[PDB]
Amino acid sequence: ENLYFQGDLIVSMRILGKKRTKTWHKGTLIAIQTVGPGKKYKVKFDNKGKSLLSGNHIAYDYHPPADKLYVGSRVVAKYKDGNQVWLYAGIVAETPNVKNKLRFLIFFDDGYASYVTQSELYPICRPLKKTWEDIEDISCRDFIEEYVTAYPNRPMVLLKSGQLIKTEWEGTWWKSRVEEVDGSLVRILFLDDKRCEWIYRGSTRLEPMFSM
Ligand SMILES: CS(=O)(=O)Nc1ccc(Cl)cc1
Repeated sequence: ENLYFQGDLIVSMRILGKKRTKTWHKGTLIAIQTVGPGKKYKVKFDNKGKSLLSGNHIAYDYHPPADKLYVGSRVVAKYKDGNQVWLYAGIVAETPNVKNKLRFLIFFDDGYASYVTQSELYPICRPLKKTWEDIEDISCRDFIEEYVTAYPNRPMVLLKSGQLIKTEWEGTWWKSRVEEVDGSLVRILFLDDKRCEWIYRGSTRLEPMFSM
């Protein structure tokens, strides 16, 4: 059937939708279709064509109220890629508190992690019951499921600037150094490559967590 209303969604609303590039972009909701128990959402993008999307691949174009966000909530967030910025999907790992300076910790679908503000987040419209189950990468999916279900039990390694450790990249262990700690994240310098990455302090990419 063709619908005009579904839950709190209305045809003609402005929305964010997931493109095939896996980045999210502004558009208009132009149709809502049912087939038995299933629902699809037709979006016309501003600088593009059209897609027919599942409800977990559209997001509201406003910032979620804080009382609506939990550990495990499915969100789109500001993602830094060199000097460019995109909107990319993730899971809320921490809500604002004193130890994190009142920020949200995000675990992105590709395995990166970052702290963001409320003004950098958007809520996915129709998340799955197990919110992690639409994460395509299997290693990322299983790690996030374990994290969200074990929370608040969160093993982490205690690290200090200048400490030498081994860190994983592309299947092998690399000599590295702790440059800085910011709440639950550590900035690691890969010593051969002379470039850095922010990594979650409970990540199994840190050799002391791999061991456990
Ligand atoms: C969720 S996170 O710690 O930022 N990244 C991550 C992703 C995948 C694995 Cl197997 C381990 C860690």
